[PDB]
Amino acid sequence: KTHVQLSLPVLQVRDVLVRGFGDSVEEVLSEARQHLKDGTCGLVEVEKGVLPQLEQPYVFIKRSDAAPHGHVMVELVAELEGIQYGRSGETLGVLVPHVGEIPVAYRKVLLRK
Repeated sequence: KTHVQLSLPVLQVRDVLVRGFGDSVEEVLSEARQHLKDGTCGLVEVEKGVLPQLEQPYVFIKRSDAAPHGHVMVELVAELEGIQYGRSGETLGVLVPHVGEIPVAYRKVLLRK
């Protein structure tokens, strides 16, 4: 399927144990997609002071359209030293590995895969 319904655990930035997906734009997008498929991907809502507490390159989920079954359609955009790889809509948050942190909420998305 070109899209997959996911419910992503929303994590507090200070709880996150693994603060990024790797060391290159290509690796972080690769690992993010693998963790999304394996159900091991969390979401941190971007506010003042969040991104400096996480590791670059960043992987964002961005709104790709204006929401089937309650699931917002999203795609992945990576960022490294202020340059983005991909073009999309409003940021829903930054993806991180999930390794058992307790979420505060869930974010239903339809991921362009």
